[PDB]
Amino acid sequence: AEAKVFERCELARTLKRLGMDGYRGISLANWMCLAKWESGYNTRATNYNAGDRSTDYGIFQINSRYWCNDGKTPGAVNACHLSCSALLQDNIADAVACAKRVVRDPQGIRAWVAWRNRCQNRDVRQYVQGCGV
Ligand code: NA
Ligand code: NA
Ligand code: NA
Repeated sequence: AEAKVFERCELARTLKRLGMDGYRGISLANWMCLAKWESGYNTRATNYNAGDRSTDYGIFQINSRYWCNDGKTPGAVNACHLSCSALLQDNIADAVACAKRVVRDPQGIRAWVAWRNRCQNRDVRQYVQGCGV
């Protein structure tokens, strides 16, 4: 769909307001870094994985094979108990609740390869500077 993209500090503010700062020991800057590399802060972001016919949705690009039901991914489990379309909304309460669920699993935020490649162990302070959070 056409993109619906957050202004960086507005996303930082929203996430903090939604309890993401320090959630599972994950700082806001880290959640910010993940959203940037996963979707560029685009809530309407979707990307089809041709291998297992699954799709990643929203600002955090959550996979339909394990977290949300998109009704078109074979052999899936809906661990967030959310329809994937709920992660393609301006209101990110669901995306947040689902992202919180993802990180409660053993690997935490390391679940996202992009976060391991672009964020992990690196200085991420740039993501929250100037946002007043
Ligand atoms: Na603005
Ligand atoms: Na503006
Ligand atoms: Na706000």
